Amino acid sequence: TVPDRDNDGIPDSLEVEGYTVDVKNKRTFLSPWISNIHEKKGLTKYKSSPEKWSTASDPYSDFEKVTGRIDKNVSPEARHPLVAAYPIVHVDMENIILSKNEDSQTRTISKNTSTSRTHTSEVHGNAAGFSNSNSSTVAIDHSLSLAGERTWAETMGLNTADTARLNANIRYVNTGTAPIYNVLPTTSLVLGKNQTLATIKAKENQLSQILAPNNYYPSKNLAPIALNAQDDFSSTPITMNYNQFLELEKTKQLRLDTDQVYGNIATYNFENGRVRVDTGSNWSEVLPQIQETTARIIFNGKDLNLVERRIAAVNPSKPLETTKPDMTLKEALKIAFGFNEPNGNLQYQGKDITEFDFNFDQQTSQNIKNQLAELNATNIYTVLDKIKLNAKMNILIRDKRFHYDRNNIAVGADESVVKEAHREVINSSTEGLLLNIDKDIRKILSGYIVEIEDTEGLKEVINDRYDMLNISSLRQDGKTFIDFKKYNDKLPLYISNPNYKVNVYAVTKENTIINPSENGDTSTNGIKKILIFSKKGYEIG
Amino acid sequence: TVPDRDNDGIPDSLEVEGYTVDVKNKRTFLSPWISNIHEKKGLTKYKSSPEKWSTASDPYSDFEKVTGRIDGNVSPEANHPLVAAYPIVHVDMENIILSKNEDSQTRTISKNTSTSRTHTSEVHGNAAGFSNSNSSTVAIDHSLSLAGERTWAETMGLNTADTARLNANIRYVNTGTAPIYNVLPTTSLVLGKNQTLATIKAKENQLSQILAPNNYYPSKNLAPIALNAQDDFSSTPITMNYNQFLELEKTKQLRLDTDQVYGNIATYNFENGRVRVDTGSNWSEVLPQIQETTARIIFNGKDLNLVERRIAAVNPSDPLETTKPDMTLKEALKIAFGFNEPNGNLQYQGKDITEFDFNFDQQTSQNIKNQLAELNATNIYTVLDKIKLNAKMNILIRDKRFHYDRNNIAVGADESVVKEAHREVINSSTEGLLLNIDKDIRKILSGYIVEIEDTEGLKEVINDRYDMLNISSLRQDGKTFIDFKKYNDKLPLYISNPNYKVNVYAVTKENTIINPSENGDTSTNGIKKILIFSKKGYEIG
Ligand SMILES: [Ca+2]
Ligand SMILES: [Ca+2]
Ligand SMILES: [Ca+2]
Ligand SMILES: [Ca+2]
Repeated sequence: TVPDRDNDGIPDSLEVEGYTVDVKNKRTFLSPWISNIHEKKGLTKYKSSPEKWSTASDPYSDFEKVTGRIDKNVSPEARHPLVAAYPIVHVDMENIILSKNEDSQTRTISKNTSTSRTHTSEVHGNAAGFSNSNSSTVAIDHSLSLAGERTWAETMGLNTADTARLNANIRYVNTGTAPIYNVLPTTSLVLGKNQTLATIKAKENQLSQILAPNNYYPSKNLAPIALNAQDDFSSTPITMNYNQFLELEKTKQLRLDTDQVYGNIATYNFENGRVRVDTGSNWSEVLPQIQETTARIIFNGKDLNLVERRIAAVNPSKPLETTKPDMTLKEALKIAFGFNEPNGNLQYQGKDITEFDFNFDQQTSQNIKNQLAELNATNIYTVLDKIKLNAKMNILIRDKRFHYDRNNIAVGADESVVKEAHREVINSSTEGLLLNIDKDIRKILSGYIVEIEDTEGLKEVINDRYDMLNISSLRQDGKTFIDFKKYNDKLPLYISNPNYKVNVYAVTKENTIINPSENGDTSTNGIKKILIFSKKGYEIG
Repeated sequence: TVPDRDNDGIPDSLEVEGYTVDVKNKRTFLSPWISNIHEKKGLTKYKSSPEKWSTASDPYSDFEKVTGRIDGNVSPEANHPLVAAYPIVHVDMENIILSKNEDSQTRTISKNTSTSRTHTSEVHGNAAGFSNSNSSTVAIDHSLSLAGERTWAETMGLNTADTARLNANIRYVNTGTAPIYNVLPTTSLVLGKNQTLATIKAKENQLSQILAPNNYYPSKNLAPIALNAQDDFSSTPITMNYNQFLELEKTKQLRLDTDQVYGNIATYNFENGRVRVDTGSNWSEVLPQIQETTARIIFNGKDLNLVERRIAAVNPSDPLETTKPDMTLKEALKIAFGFNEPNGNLQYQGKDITEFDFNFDQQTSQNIKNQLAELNATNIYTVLDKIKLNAKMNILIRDKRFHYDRNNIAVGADESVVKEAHREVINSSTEGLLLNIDKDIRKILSGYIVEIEDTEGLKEVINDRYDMLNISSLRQDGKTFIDFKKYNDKLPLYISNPNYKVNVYAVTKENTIINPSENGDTSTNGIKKILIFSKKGYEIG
């Protein structure tokens, strides 16, 4: 006869005042939080809403989340009652291949790509800020693989009356916290600004495979999915005219907008413990309610990729959402991403919180500036355990070192960081070098520039082209390999004197050029470089 | 037990004499209005009718509305029992392209448009005004984009025996208070008076996406819907013969009549709280009942766009509609739109109520003139808390400063406020002008006319063309930019004497012309202008 308004299984007083789940001899017990006998064993103090069946409005209950009777692919950070469990799938593009529409063996362009999940922010000054849909922008390689390939349009033989067809290899990736079971979304390939070339639509129930969190659908040891290469019934290619081809060759960038139609939800069944796809549940019934009653936080501290989580905060207008527990910013960071306090300081695996850069949108900036004024403080890193969150807040934590473009991708840091990151030299040789460059710093480097300094000092650039900076490689053990052999007619570096200096430069992605310049510049004159490597000729060998 | 006739969950005496929903320890509590302890916390005193399950006849209950057990996309002012929740969706047209029906790279004409929701009233005196329909008019840009493009019919190269095709990019927009979930409406494109060119019937349930209030269906970071472009199952073009092309070039105006077929309603499910689209409920059942038992009020204070809200008022001939609470005009403005009285004066974000203009239909003007007669007063702005509202009224609150056309769109103000709007100069030069013009004032300006004055005084107009007035540009920092270089062959203002005077004119949207006059008049001779700018040539540098 205890009260239970929401029918999840936990009585109301437990959900308000704190509860925990403990395993005795082998059985599980759900008991209230008694501080002296529970903190010792290392248990977690849960708090929930006594009037919602799921506090984060996702399809898994509070009981099912804390007690483990859940579909086991739900990510471990989403087993808290206040972290939402929902999938976020986008499309990753491996490589494209461009042919002319009908001896065509050396008349195709086959390039590698690079796809990243984007979070487009406010434009600076001459064009709720952060919007909720899955989109990724690819970046086609501008370097050369064939020794004498040039001039894409004349490489193929494209004229103004001709059309060009496109083909590519894609694979999906779920970076959220819940699995997708049968249906895959319908992404669309936008070129330029609004010019949709095609809508990539997978066949319905052509799979029965699960798409678990942090996993790819054609797995990394299988073959990718090719756009419209199957032909047969779908012999409809992806056609571009001449103007669109010129726009693609100028910009060298596409965009893949993915929608949010997923399948059904697989639910635990209390009789025999079987997880089975429920045709009564659906993700489209849940995703708006997740998006309206939770606070979004985006973070890239594990690697330079954006990771989105949502945390169930209050909304002071509705009385049903004033029932959820109070959520400070510190606790949200601790339960959602994995920060900790080893000695008092909130850090993320060594990196302190003061090395990250808080960026809100408009409404959140107003909302937090009011709290900072009423708390009488100016440093947000001091009062991080008093900033209350509310619903529809958008926060964006990012690393302070690098510089980010309009889509919040790291495109190149300060020069002092790049110089510091190249201080570990393992092997020096006439053919190449070996360094221990960090994984984070090596994301933002577009390429390298090699030139020879005389004893007096001169400048002769071996790879003196915009599309010849691709020399660097990486052995899997953890050691990169720069290569002078690649653009020196497969002959080693011409050490004319042992008292010379071999100057190597680095260029970040915000400074590189991907096209020929205005008049004729296929040279590295107008490219900003950073001094990286300058040693004598007799310390090389 | 307590009496509860309507069977929603609130007892009768509470609904008649006032109630509110308080949150104690963490649980919610529906209580009568205790004036001592509910006024301090800032709660709202609700009132409803004890015999209607939904007082504003919309498909959400009174209980569901006050307690927060509602769809979270329902607009926040429609959380009151006395404000109806229903969608008002129309079509926004972005840009059109016109070409001849079949080398067509310069045989086309591409223009940007401007779409606004209309509220067509009666003609002045020489032909009850307000009716229930969603329609918007577009305004194709009459000015030029290239250097010397002219003469639309000769630009496309048409004769009397030619037909032209039409293609455009549209976007739906929901400005009501409730969302649509699967179905999109079926608009029709009307040229002139009744010449329907085509009916847009974008296929239902090829989407599953939501059209939330104050949001667009292909969202602003996606690509728009193209009219009849892809041809997948659309083998018919949008044809237009020569006569209709002549009227289109004469008018440069269309019309988009959108009907009211929407999908189903998503309702709260009390066992697990899942908001799920119910196949039983439907908006077609609800919308006439909303339209017969409420009193609409149209307002354009936030910007110069019309916003329609409906407030549940009594109807004295009906015994079930004498159950609803008494609604005054002040309370309707306070709960529907967001007016407040800080000191005792009803004002909408600083602007006092006396800055707005009241307009009724015939029946409402009779009904309100009788109330002013029996109240013994002549000023409606003084007795605004004693004007009772009844059902089927129609009020139109609009801004006093402007002048409105047939569709109640702001098309011009008086001269004095236009001169006052341009007295903030950020930077002045011979290249352009930097100003802070207010965003509402700059919505009624069609373009500018620039000219140079002699030291004795002469009249030399630089851009002396009707299609060469678009010399204003707006940057995202919030500051406009006039530009002399646009029609001076990319060359700055040729000042001949530093003691000259520069004169810039402004032409509003009611005074501009879209077609040259009867003989050949591409001149700006008979165009009513306004003195904006008069400095010297030695002060702009
Ligand atoms: Ca409970
Ligand atoms: Ca609960
Ligand atoms: Ca009742
Ligand atoms: Ca009622």
